[PDB]
Amino acid sequence: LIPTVIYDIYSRLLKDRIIMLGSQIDDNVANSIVSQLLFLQAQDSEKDIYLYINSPGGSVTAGFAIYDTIQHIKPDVQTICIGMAASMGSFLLAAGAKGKRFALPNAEVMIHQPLGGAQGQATEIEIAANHILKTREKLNRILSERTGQSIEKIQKDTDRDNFLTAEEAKEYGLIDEVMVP
Amino acid sequence: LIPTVIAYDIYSRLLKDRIIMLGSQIDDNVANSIVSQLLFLQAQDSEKDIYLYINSPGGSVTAGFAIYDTIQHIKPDVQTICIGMAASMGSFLLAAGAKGKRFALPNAEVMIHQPLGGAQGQATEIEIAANHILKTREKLNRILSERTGQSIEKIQKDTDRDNFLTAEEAKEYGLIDEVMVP
Amino acid sequence: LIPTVIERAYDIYSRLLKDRIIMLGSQIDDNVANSIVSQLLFLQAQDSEKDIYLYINSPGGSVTAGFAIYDTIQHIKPDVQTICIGMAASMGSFLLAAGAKGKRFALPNAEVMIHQPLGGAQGQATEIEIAANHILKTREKLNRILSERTGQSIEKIQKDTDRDNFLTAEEAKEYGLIDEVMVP
Amino acid sequence: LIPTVIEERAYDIYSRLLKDRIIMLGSQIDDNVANSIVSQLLFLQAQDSEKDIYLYINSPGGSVTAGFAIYDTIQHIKPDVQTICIGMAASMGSFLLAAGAKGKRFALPNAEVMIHQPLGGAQGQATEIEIAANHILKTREKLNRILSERTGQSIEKIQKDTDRDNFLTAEEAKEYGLIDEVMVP
Amino acid sequence: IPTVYDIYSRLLKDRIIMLGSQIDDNVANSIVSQLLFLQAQDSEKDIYLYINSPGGSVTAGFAIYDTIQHIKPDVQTICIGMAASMGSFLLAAGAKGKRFALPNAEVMIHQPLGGAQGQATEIEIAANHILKTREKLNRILSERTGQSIEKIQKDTDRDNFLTAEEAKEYGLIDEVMVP
Amino acid sequence: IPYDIYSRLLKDRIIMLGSQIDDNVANSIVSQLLFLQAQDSEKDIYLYINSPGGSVTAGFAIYDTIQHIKPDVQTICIGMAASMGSFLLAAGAKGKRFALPNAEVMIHQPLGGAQGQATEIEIAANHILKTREKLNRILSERTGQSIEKIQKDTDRDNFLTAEEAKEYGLIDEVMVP
Amino acid sequence: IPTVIETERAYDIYSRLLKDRIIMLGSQIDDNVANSIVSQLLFLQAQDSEKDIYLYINSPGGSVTAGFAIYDTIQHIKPDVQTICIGMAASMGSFLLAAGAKGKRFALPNAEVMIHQPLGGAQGQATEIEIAANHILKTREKLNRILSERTGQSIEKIQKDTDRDNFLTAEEAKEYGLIDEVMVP
Amino acid sequence: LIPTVIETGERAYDIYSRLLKDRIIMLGSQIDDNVANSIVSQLLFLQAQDSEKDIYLYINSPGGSVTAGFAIYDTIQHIKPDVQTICIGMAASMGSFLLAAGAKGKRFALPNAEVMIHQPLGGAQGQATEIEIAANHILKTREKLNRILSERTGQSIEKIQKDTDRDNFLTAEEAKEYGLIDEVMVP
Amino acid sequence: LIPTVIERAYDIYSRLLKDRIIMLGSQIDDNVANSIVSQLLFLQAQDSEKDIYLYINSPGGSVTAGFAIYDTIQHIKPDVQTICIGMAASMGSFLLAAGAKGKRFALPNAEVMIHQPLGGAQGQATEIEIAANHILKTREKLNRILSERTGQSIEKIQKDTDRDNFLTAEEAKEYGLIDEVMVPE
Ligand SMILES: CC[C@H](C)[C@H]1C(=O)N([C@H](C)c2cccc3ccccc23)C[C@@H]2N(C(=O)NCCCC(F)(F)F)CCC(=O)N12
Ligand SMILES: CC[C@H](C)[C@H]1C(=O)N([C@H](C)c2cccc3ccccc23)C[C@@H]2N(C(=O)NCCCC(F)(F)F)CCC(=O)N12
Ligand SMILES: CC[C@H](C)[C@H]1C(=O)N([C@H](C)c2cccc3ccccc23)C[C@@H]2N(C(=O)NCCCC(F)(F)F)CCC(=O)N12
Ligand SMILES: CC[C@H](C)[C@H]1C(=O)N([C@H](C)c2cccc3ccccc23)C[C@@H]2N(C(=O)NCCCC(F)(F)F)CCC(=O)N12
Ligand SMILES: CC[C@H](C)[C@H]1C(=O)N([C@H](C)c2cccc3ccccc23)C[C@@H]2N(C(=O)NCCCC(F)(F)F)CCC(=O)N12
Ligand SMILES: CC[C@H](C)[C@H]1C(=O)N([C@H](C)c2cccc3ccccc23)C[C@@H]2N(C(=O)NCCCC(F)(F)F)CCC(=O)N12
Ligand SMILES: [Mg+2]
Ligand SMILES: [Mg+2]
Ligand SMILES: [Mg+2]
Ligand SMILES: [Mg+2]
Ligand SMILES: [Mg+2]
Ligand SMILES: [Mg+2]
Ligand SMILES: [Mg+2]
Ligand SMILES: [Mg+2]
Ligand SMILES: [Mg+2]
Ligand SMILES: [Mg+2]
Repeated sequence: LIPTVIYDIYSRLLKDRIIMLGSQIDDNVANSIVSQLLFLQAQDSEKDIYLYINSPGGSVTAGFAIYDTIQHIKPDVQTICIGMAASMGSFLLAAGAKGKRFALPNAEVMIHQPLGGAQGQATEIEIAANHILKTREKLNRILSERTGQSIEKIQKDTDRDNFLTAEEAKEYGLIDEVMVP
Repeated sequence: LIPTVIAYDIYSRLLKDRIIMLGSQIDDNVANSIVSQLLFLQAQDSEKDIYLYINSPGGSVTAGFAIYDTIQHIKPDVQTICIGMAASMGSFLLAAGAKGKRFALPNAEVMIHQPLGGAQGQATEIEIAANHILKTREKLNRILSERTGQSIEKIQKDTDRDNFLTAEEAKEYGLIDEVMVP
Repeated sequence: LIPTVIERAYDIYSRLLKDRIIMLGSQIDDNVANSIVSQLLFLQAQDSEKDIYLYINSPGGSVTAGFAIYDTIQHIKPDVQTICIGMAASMGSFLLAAGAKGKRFALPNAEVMIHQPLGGAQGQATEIEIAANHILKTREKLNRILSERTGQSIEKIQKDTDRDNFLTAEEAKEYGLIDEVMVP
Repeated sequence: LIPTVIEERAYDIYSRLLKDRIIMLGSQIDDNVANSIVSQLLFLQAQDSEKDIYLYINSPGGSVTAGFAIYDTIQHIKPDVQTICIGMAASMGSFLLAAGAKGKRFALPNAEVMIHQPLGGAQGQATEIEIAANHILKTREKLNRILSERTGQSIEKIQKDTDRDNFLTAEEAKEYGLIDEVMVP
Repeated sequence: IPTVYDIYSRLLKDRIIMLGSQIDDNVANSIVSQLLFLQAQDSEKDIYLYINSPGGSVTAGFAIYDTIQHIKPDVQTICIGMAASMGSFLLAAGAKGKRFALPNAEVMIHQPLGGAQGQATEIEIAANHILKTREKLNRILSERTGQSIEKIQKDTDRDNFLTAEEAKEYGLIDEVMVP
Repeated sequence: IPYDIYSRLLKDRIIMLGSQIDDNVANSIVSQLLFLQAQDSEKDIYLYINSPGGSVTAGFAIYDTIQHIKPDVQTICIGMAASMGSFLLAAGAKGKRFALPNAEVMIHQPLGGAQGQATEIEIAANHILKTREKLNRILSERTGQSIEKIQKDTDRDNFLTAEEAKEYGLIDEVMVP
Repeated sequence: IPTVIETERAYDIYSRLLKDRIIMLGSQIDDNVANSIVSQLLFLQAQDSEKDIYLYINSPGGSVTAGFAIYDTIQHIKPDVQTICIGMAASMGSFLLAAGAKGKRFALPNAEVMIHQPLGGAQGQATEIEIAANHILKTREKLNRILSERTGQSIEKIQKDTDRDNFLTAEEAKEYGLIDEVMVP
Repeated sequence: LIPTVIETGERAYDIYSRLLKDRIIMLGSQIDDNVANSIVSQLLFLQAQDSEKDIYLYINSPGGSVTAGFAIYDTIQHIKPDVQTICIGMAASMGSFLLAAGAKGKRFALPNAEVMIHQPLGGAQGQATEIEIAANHILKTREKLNRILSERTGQSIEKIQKDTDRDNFLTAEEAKEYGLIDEVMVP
Repeated sequence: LIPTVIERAYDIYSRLLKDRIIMLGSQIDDNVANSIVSQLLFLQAQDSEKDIYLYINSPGGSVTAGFAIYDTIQHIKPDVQTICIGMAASMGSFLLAAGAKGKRFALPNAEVMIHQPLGGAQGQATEIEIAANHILKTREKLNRILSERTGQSIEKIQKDTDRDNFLTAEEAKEYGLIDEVMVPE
């Protein structure tokens, strides 16, 4: 079900510097998106890139592969939330170039604390706990820098699933504008 | 770039610019592909740098060594860049890049730990498997010592359990040379 | 399908236990060992001098469970006769050899098999090492005791248990695993 | 549905038969079944070392070593063990049928007797496969020798006749020497 | 299963055996044991074998059959519900003149079922065996019914369902018991 | 199960058919009927029926045993009698077939299956059609309804109230409190 | 599996290597893999009967008969087949490593070589088990004889050294005669 | 992982298609109806391209369906070109039957190739008369196989019957001595 | 693994279709019938007078799918030759017999099997009756057509298809299912 134009549709959008993050974030998705960002910078280091985000989130490290690549490259990466940006999806939405982070009016943004698991000996559980707590501090610190909210507020607001409308995401500082029709 | 995902594909397009993407678990298929890419790139140009991007949770030690030995065998320098995560054999390969040209992005995670395995059967079969995995660990630790400047004893202690490092800590450890700031 | 006998109602195994006969007729696991240990303890308390008879038809099983039985045999005062019927393999044959000296038997077509212990290990290199060291120590312990019980050297036992080694009743006697083959 | 009978002493039907020195081998032969039958034989000898025991056999066979537990116990005890094949005695079942006291091995007229070579398996290294092969071949020689002694047939004839599944009528089993008489009504 | 003795044990006290299931080795062993017990209790009084069974193992069925013929007491057979395959063979095996069915009971006769897998010569052995088994069954059925072996062969080629009255006409039973 | 309770009821000539009808259930109920007749050939027996039905031949084992024995067998539908269960409800002694007011009675044609060659399918079809004729004929005799009406009314699942079951002739009375 | 374009002729990476007479044995050896590698060898010799072929080996081994399909095709064709162990060559993988043209068998320094006896299975009648045992023993003799010829070690030493899993470093494989050189960086 | 090769007009072929261009057919799997249909089609194509040039049938196969095997067998005998057979790795059961079916003088094996012959395998379930029909059919199939093997090898039907009673493994050299092949190709 | 031939590029089956050869080499289901029907339609449109060749190696399958093929064969103008290679069973043998008169063949070792249709039915008595009537009518339809194609009576066809009936190529010719056995050049 992916149509061709005479390029598959996604390839055609990539030709106009549009990248589609339209799934769960895992290592494959991150590798693809990183590669696309790298390609687009090499084609033109000055023109904006557009990152569409409809994602329930996923791997934090995979998300950081994308995040760090966005910040590393020279072109501004605009982010546009369409449908849903949850968890690491909303983290990436907030990571777009300042002034160029958007959502459409009925798009949903969700923020929460990271999820994980650990099994085995007490000291193994301790290591996993310490690691996921450090990961949360890292996420919260960056979210604070990107939103203008304090680390303490971010901690409280991500304790449980916290659903935001597009307008609430703007007020929060996760995006800069809601794109009206 | 004919399709993003199935120089027709995005990875093939990057390979045209001497960029290899290690973006998965390391098994024999992945190693064979990466080895083949390294071999191809050396034949195209034996002097220009190659760039190995690493986002990997690790995997097979022997598959990892296929990649490792091919890197050291070819003439071109292979730069390594950790993005996202390099764990286990992934971090071993990160450390194996050309000296001075091993990088991580600031929020990338590096994890080191001892090798994992199994053994089943008779006592003497278990012994053989134990001796083999212990020798494999010594080989890994010795090479990691040479690549990082850390002692074998420190590497042994620090890999006893899962040990997570920030990019900056990986630099201090000697696993990479520089953190690439924006 | 375990039948009853009346003389007071007893299942057949309970009836044999009344005459100091214990039946080891399965794989050796912790349940079986606990039952057999309990039976040995009961019989010693009933009479600390009269012989006990341990029937063995077993493919072996857990080494530690086997040692629960082994140590209980050696600990109690009564002699425990061992009789191999059908098969005694692995820890089964170890228990056969552990019966009171002069009172270890097999019937003529019974099979005895000796081999090295089996096991497994999964996880980190150091975990595999610990498991390997443990199973090697367990083998040394087994071999040392088998040497003491058979009169064979530790070196011969090591060589003869490297692979599955099947013995006839008569060969088991020649080896020193039993004292006599019971002819009809 | 195993019924009870009351003599008030209550017995399941098999226990009631055991009181009259009748043992029922009515299933596949495994270690549990052998242990039970061995225990019954031992009990009956202790009750009476001179009166006959009756071993009913309706069995497709099973474990050879379990079968030998039963076989050796039969030969070891003092009482004669009569064997009666009812329904089917196959493989180790027919071996046990042939092992009853000479002159006291029977089948009912429509009972089926089947003889064949032992079955097994082996997995692993070449030398492990070799050990398993040598073992099962020795087991077959042991079975065939005893069958020769019990039937009066040569080892060579037994080898040939057990190469594949060989089904015998009760009358053919008698002619073969596996049993002594067919019990007519 | 209610108590009074469980109900089946209570019936066994009056020389009634209930074959109310598929015939396998367990069922045969139980029924054989019951027949043996009842003969020892009284070698002259009739036994009653109730049959509601879809059939099952031929060799298990023959364990029961041969035990019936071996013992001294007459074994009456009564088909209630269904007697199919080896069930109907056992119905026909009751003492002559004392084989019954209730009016709505169903009797079914058919050829034996089986399987064979492996080498050509193994398939041949299995085929020869099941054909011999069918000849043995048909011969005995002929003796018990008065029908020819050829008629039995033809009539058992496929599933053949009989009413109680048809079973009587066939010679599988002697009488239909009217209320 | 808390004599267990069912055994206690059997002592007062009450049999409980409280499940699907299969060969085990039929064998038990047949045995109970036989026992009760031998205890007393003249006193009524009471057959409680709460059953979704089941095997037709098993049902007929019960049916024929009821008609064969001397004592009257009263039937009482409590909860549900469907298919073969409603057939057995209708088989109780005339004048002594009951249901409680909220009990459900369901009648329908027999269900079955056939697989294999065309001639095997034909044999199975002929057999189940003959079985249906047998059931319908007996139901006609027990209810007073014609075979044609029974055929039409059992074509699909047909649920009846206790009162409708009485009007149909499947039972004689609805027991009011 | 990435593509490479020549300016547009498209090759996957393995096809591109095959253009330079490089065959990649990078998996378990089964019939599919053997058929592919045999076909590649046949193609390569037809293209050029004199230029060397390069067989990369990173394999845990697999089917013996599939391995022999590859082995016999290597020896049959005119071009020398160089072997290079990268990562691991175990079992039939190490047999194929040793089968490369004399003087042209290599490993990279951290590559692992493992040798052991063949593995198998057998189930069924005693005589079937015997046939399977005889077959796997003959297969082992065949493997060991060829390994002796290729390494210079005696058949007796090969038998002893393959009794259990025997892991060798690249340097030890050279000393053993399984390869001719370790390629140092 | 089936590789591509590009000829110099340029043409792209998978490796098997490239071999087919030189009249080489690869029987490299279990023999079922799909495999037989493909091989039959290849034989038919090659005969139409050239009715006189030899065809080469590579055999590495554990065997499989007898009727599928006979589809291949009969097509080999029907076409005009000689079909050479070469056993590489293993030819077992119907695989070894097809090996023996190659043109006389042009049946080969490489030295370490394994050849196995045995009686056909099957199954039957159901009524006694159904089992009988299946038994008769598989016995007739065995007679047919054995008769043809006798004609192809020069061995008697009686010897073939005895030698295929159980799994019988042959070296390439033993297969030649048996008459299943004509030559072992030595390096 | 369906190979390519270059004139554009054709898979092997497409190449044969260019020469008016259709390969029925599987179980007959709706997909297979649709493909074969489409091929027949294509070939008639290409040339309404030249023969078509239908190779048949099939265990049979769906009767209605088989009739899709059958009716399309009879509807089109070109003669459709049928050639049985390997096996034609059930609906496969029905289609073999449906080829143009005088142009139905089998190779000498090909197997032909005829039997009655198979099916199933579940549910209410009247549903079972409907399914039984339907499959019986389907059998009458098949037998009538087979009678017309073979020259055998409907009564003989009924008797001969009661159970699985295996025919040699020569027996199929004698029966009238085919016209000739193609013997080797
Ligand atoms: C055949 C037995 C011969 C009379 C003898 C013997 O060989 N064994 C051996 C040691 C034995 C032990 C355990 C299980 C056996 C099973 C079969 C044969 C001998 C067994 C035990 C046996 N003993 C008993 O049989 N005691 C009576 C037990 C009665 C009952 F419990 F009901 F079984 C101990 C004294 C003895 O002389 N023997
Ligand atoms: C019908 C039996 C004929 C009178 C005879 C006989 O043939 N057998 C054979 C050998 C036999 C043994 C075991 C199981 C049998 C089952 C069915 C038929 C004979 C069987 C044993 C049988 N015996 C008994 O039946 N003893 C009483 C047991 C009664 C109870 F235990 F309650 F079942 C021993 C004395 C004897 O004369 N016979
Ligand atoms: C009023 C005709 C009856 C019932 C008659 C009869 O027909 N049968 C037949 C043969 C029978 C046997 C087995 C199961 C039966 C089930 C239902 C009906 C008859 C059955 C058995 C029945 N018999 C008994 O009922 N004995 C009393 C003990 C019964 C119990 F309490 F259950 F133990 C034996 C002889 C007899 O006269 N009949
Ligand atoms: C690093 C390679 C060194 C320069 C050398 C070598 O060591 N090998 C070995 C034998 C080799 C073979 C097969 C796979 C290998 C993989 C990694 C390293 C060496 C390999 C073969 C290798 N050769 C090539 O690399 N040819 C060009 C292949 C181009 C393309 F196909 F695109 F990859 C042959 C001539 C040679 O000098 N070498
Ligand atoms: C140059 C000696 C060979 C190797 C010789 C040979 O032994 N075989 C045998 C019969 C053969 C057939 C099929 C597959 C084989 C695979 C491996 C070895 C021999 C094979 C056929 C082989 N032939 C070819 O190699 N033709 C060219 C192949 C081109 C391409 F398709 F590209 F692979 C036919 C002429 C011939 O002399 N031989
Ligand atoms: C045998 C066909 C007879 C000549 C005729 C016909 O009966 N049909 C019917 C309606 C038809 C339609 C769709 C599928 C059919 C499949 C089999 C037979 C008839 C079919 C349509 C069919 N038509 C075509 O066959 N057109 C050319 C075919 C194109 C291609 F297949 F690609 F080559 C349209 C006009 C016409 O004359 N007919
Ligand atoms: Mg940027
Ligand atoms: Mg380098
Ligand atoms: Mg003691
Ligand atoms: Mg005795
Ligand atoms: Mg009698
Ligand atoms: Mg009444
Ligand atoms: Mg060569
Ligand atoms: Mg070593
Ligand atoms: Mg030819
Ligand atoms: Mg036409």
